[PDB]
Amino acid sequence: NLLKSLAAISSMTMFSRILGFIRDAIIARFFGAGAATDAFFVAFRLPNLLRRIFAEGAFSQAFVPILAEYKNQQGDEATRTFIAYVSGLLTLILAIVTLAGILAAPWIIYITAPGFTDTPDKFDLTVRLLRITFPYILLISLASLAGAILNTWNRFSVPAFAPTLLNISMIISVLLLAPYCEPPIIALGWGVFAGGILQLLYQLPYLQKIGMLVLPRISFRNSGVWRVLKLMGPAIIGVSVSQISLIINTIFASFLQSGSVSWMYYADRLMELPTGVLGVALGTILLPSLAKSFSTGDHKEYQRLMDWGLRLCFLLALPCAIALAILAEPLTVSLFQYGNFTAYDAVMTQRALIAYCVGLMGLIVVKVLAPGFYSRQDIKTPVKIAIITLILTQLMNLAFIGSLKHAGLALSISLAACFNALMLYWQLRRQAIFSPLVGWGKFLLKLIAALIVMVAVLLLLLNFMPPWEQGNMLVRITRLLLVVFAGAMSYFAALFIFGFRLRDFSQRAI
Ligand SMILES: CCCCCCCC/C=C/CCCCCCCC(=O)OC[C@H](O)CO
Ligand SMILES: CCCCCCCC/C=C/CCCCCCCC(=O)OC[C@H](O)CO
Ligand SMILES: CCCCCCCC/C=C/CCCCCCCC(=O)OC[C@H](O)CO
Ligand SMILES: CCCCCCCC/C=C/CCCCCCCC(=O)OC[C@H](O)CO
Ligand SMILES: CCCCCCCC/C=C/CCCCCCCC(=O)OC[C@H](O)CO
Ligand SMILES: CCCCCCCC/C=C/CCCCCCCC(=O)OC[C@H](O)CO
Ligand SMILES: CCCCCCCC/C=C\CCCCCCCC(=O)OC[C@H](O)CO
Ligand SMILES: CCCCCCCC/C=C\CCCCCCCC(=O)OC[C@H](O)CO
Repeated sequence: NLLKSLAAISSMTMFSRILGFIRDAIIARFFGAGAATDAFFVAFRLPNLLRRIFAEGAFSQAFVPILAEYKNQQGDEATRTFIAYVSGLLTLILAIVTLAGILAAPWIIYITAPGFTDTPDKFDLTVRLLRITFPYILLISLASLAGAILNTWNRFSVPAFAPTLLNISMIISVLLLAPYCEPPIIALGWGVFAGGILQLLYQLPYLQKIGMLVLPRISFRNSGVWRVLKLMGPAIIGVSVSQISLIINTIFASFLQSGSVSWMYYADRLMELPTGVLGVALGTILLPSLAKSFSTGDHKEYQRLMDWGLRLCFLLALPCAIALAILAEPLTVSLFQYGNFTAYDAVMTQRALIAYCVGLMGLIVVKVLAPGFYSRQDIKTPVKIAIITLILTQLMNLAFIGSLKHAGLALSISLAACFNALMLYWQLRRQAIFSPLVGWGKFLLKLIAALIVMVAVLLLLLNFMPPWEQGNMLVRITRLLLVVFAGAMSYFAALFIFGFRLRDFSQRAI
C-alpha cells in the first residue's frame, strides 16, 4: 500500500520537519528579513539546493541500484570495497571543489547575486558565508551517502531523523553564539557546519551495525564506480537545466530591495509546511512501482497507479494551497512576526506565499508525472519540457519583476510549474501512454463542493477573530491550530458526506 508508505514517511520525518520550522522561526525572530538573512540564504541555501538537485537527480539514481546489486548478487567484502571507492572518489572531488569555490567565492557571489554589488558590506558578508558553506557540502554529501546505504539495508528511521541534529545545532548557534560573532548571522553559518558533522556522526554506528562502515580509498579501475558513472551520464543535462533556472532566478532576485530573498524563503517554507511529504514521497515510491508495471506488461496496474497518484494530488494539494492562501496572515503573524520580524516583513511574505500557492499544484503534479517517462526509460522528453519551462520562467521573470517584485518572481515560478505539469500530462496523453480512468467528473465535483465548504468555514471563523498581532506566541499558535483543525475537519467531513471513502482510495494504491 503506497498510502501506507506515505503515512510511514510522514511519521518518520515529522520530528525533523517540526524542528526545521522551529529553526526558521528562531532565524526570523533574531535576524528578521533583511541584508544579513539575504546574504545567508544566497550563500548557503542556493549551493545546498544545487547540490541536492545533482544528488537526487543524478548520483542517487545511479548509486542505489548498483549498491543493491552488490548487496544481493555479491558478497559483503566486494560491497565494502565498492563503498570505499565511491566515498573516496566523492571525497576527493568535493575537496577539490571546496578549495576551488573558497578561492573563487567572490566571483561566484558576483554572478549569482549581482545586485548585491551596490552594497559592499552585504557582498562581503555573502562571500564569507559562502566560504563557510563550502565544507558543509562535502560533510552533508558524505552524510547523504551514509543515509542511502542505510536505506538500501531497509533502515529508514535513522536517515529520516538525521536532519534534526542540523536544526538543533543551528538553533543553539543562534541562541548562544550569535551575540559573540561580529556579524551575528556568522554564528548561524557555523551552526550549519557543526550540523553537518553531527549528521554524519549520528549515522556512522548504524553503518557499522550492518558491516558497511569503511575507510575511503581511491581507485580508477573499480567496475562498480564505472557502472555508477555510466548511469550518471545521461542525467547531467536534466540536472544542469534546473540548476541554471535556479541560478537565474537568484540573479533576478538580487536586484530587488533588501529582504526580498528572505521573504521568498519564508513564504516557500510556509508552503512546504503541510505538503513536504507528498512531493518527494509519491515520486520515489511511484517510480519503482511503475517501472515494475511496465516491465511485467501489466498496463492496467500502470494506468491505475498513475491515476491514483493524480487523484491524491487533487485530493490533498488543492485544499492545502487554498487554505495557505486564505490563512497567509495568520500563518505569517503567528509563526514569524516576533523580535526583528516586523509586520512589513509579514505582509511581504504573505504576498510571496499567495504567489507560490498558485504553483504548489503544478509542482506536486510534476513530481508524479515525470516518473511516467522515467519508468519507461525516457529521460529526453522531461528534459525538453524542462528547457521550455526555463525559457517561460525567465520570460515571466523579466515581465513581472518591475511591478510585482519578489511576489512576481514567485508567481513566475508558479505559472512555470503549472505549465510544466500540463506539458508532461499532454505528452503522456499524446503518446497514448496514459489515459485517465472513468469517474473524474464526479471526483472533481465532490472535490469542488468540499473545497467550498472548507473555504466557507475558514472565512467564517476568520471574520470572528481579533487582530492576529495581539496576543503572545501561545495565543496566536493556539488560534491558528484551532482554525486549521476546523477547516481540515470540515473539508474531510464534506468529502465523506459526498461519498469519498478511505478504503476505496487505499485500494487504488495497490
Ligand atoms: C539592473 C541593472 C542593469 C542590468 C544588469 C544585467 C546583468 C545581467 C547579467 C548578470 C550576470 C552577472 C554579470 C555581471 C553583472 C554586474 C551587475 C552589477 O554589478 O550591477 C550593479 C548595479 O548597481 C545594479 O543596479
Ligand atoms: C553546536 C552544538 C550542537 C549540540 C548538539 C546537542 C544534541 C543533543 C541531543 C539531543 C537529542 C535530540 C532530541 C531527541 C528526541 C527524541 C529522539 C528519539 O527518540 O528519536 C528516535 C529515532 O526516531 C530513532 O530513529
Ligand atoms: C486565491 C487562491 C489562489 C491559489 C489557488 C491554488 C489552486 C489552483 C489550482 C487549480 C486547479 C486547476 C486544475 C487544472 C488542470 C486539470 C485539468 C486539465 O488539465 O484538463 C485538461 C486535460 O488535458 C484533461 O485531460
Ligand atoms: C493548475 C493547473 C496546472 C497544474 C496541474 C496540472 C494537472 C494536469 C492534469 C492532471 C490530470 C487530469 C485528469 C483529467 C481527466 C478527465 C477525464 C474525462 O474525460 O473526464 C470526463 C468527466 O466527465 C469530466 O472531466
Ligand atoms: C550559471 C550561470 C547562468 C547564467 C545565465 C545567464 C543570466 C543572464 C542574466 C539574467 C537576467 C538578469 C536581469 C537583471 C535585470 C532585471 C532586474 C531589474 O531587475 O530591475 C530590478 C529592480 O529592483 C526592479 O525592476
Ligand atoms: C485541508 C487543509 C487544511 C489545512 C492544512 C494546513 C495549512 C497550514 C497550517 C499550518 C499550521 C501549522 C502550525 C504549527 C507550525 C509550527 C510552529 C512551531 O512548532 O514552531 C513555530 C514557533 O513560532 C517556534 O517558536
Ligand atoms: C556557478 C557556481 C555555483 C557554485 C555553488 C554551488 C556549488 C556546489 C553544488 C554542487 C556541486 C557538488 C555536488 C555534490 C553531489 C554529491 C552527491 C551525493 O553525495 O549523493 C549522495 C546520495 O546519493 C544522495 O541521495
Ligand atoms: C565551486 C566553484 C568553483 C569556481 C567555478 C568557476 C567560476 C568562474 C567564475 C569567475 C572567474 C573566477 C576566477 C578566479 C581566479 C582566482 C582568484 C583567486 O585565487 O583569488 C584569490 C583571492 O585571495 C580572493 O579569494
